[PDB]
Amino acid sequence: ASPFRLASAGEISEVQGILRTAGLLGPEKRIAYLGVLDPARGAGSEAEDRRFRVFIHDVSGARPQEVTVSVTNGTVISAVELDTAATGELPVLEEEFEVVEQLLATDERWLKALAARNLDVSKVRVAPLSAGVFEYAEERGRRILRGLAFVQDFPEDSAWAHPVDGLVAYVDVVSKEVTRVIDTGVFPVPAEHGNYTDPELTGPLRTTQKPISITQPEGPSFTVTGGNHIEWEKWSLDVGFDVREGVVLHNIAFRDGDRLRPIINRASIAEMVVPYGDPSPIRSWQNYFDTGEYLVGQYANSLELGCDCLGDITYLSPVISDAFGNPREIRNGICMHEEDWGILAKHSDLWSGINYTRRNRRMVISFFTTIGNYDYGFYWYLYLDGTIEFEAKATGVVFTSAFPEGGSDNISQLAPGLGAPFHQHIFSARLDMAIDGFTNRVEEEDVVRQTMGPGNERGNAFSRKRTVLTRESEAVREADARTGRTWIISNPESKNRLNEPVGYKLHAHNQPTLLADPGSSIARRAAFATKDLWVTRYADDERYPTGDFVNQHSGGAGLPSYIAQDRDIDGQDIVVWHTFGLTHFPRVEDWPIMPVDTVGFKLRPEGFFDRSPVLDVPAN
Ligand SMILES: [Cu+2]
Repeated sequence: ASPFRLASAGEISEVQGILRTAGLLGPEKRIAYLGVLDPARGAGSEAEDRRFRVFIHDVSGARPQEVTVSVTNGTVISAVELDTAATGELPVLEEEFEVVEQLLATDERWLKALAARNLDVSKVRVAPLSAGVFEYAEERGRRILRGLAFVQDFPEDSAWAHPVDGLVAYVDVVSKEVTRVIDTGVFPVPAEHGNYTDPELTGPLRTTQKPISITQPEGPSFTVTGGNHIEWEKWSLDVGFDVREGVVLHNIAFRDGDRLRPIINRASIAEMVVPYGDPSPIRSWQNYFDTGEYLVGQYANSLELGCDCLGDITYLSPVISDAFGNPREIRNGICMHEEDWGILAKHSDLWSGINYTRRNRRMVISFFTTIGNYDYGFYWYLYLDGTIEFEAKATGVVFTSAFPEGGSDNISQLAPGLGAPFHQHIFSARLDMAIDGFTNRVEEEDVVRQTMGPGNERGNAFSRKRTVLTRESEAVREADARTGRTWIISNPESKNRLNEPVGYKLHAHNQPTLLADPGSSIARRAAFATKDLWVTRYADDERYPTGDFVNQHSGGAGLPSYIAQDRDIDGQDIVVWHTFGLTHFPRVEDWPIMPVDTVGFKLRPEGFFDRSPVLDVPAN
């Protein structure tokens, strides 16, 4: 009954029939993106209208379309042709991935390059990578992938241990032709294997680990109704799933006594960029927008009980569309469970004789995606005390290269002759705020040091200041860890019992933002990654910080273009965009498979409640 329910297999079949009956989904058509649209802004929005947005690719070379359909009417609402040279190519299709290796295997330049290295072509895997926008005019308007080669000594061999440096090819995957093959010289192919299930590398497994059993003999404390609506320890929200963004959180709210108080209207990771910092021509074009170009949702893993998710697990199995409009189920794609989180609050009072201890808990919503060599886990946490946290967990196999004789300033060595180029993993969280409702404002809070003098005679005082961001043109902010900079999102029209505006404080990790030169191609396509915090006035069509079509787009779209409208944000329907990321200088311990590293952010209440909201937690 809820308009935020997950898309069903039946709705996706219906979309397929509608597009077919309308003549839009012929044999040469492919769905490159399909997802449900959010309900438009309407406090009394009654008539449900499940609409879906579709990107339709044409394998014949015809122009692609963006289409919106109403499954709640059986009709097509809109259909537009796209000029991809102007506004960007569609996201990469899964079936295009393998074409790169097969096209290259019959190309004379490629085989000549392999023969000079004594490589057997049937043993050479090609990683199909997004192309970006650089100095090649012939690529404009065409759908291009680039390919780097790795040797697989046998079918179960880890190819990442054997990169073929000095070689790269570009491929047009619509016309199926190899545009270029570049060979800058031969490097030895690193010989050691990186097979982390081979007993000769692992040695005998440990026998010292005894089991940890986590059970809930009365089942979990949260309830799921309507497929995806969660209630847990005064929290209320809907778990959505989009093939591009992955897990999305809707209608995050908290039951403060009698009333349900909104906090966040929609929360998602709206983009993710991985820029590489190796200046070699073989790799200096390498940047993937895993969300915008590949769609992290469609590579979600099925999560195995006891290995990926431990405890009393409730699963969601979201449904997406394949390239032809048939429903595909991701079995066990989302884990939800609650977990113990240590002491919540504690005090032993000498004067009163009362000893008081309460334990904390968090609700966990997670999924895991695999893109080529990388694996990323996405974790949302909700705590008893009203804190919201996001955590990214990065693992997988590092992207490799040769390690040059004589060292490198932009690559680290993992093994004899084997290198790993420096790179970043940078995320953009889109937080459509609704602190006690939709009239919100953002203030920047800095610590203020005070000078010893009159009024401060002992030189101990210190303070803080808050600056209201009133217009979009002044709402592009950077971190300042040294002055304890945070940002407060408040509602100036909703006051707590002390007559203060209610609010939430955003705590950033203050990791470095995009390191590339501001004149570079990647600084233009990933402009959002150059600043820690952006605030925009809400609009229906401003969904992604890089725009709708990231693949091979020239740059500037998204946030810098939104901000230029200079709209009023002082007490309005606003959206916060937080950039945060990992700067990865790979280490020996990352090889042959890398332990998890983490980055994230959190929001804590700042005078939102009238007192601690966990006074009613029992002792247990
Ligand atoms: Cu990394």
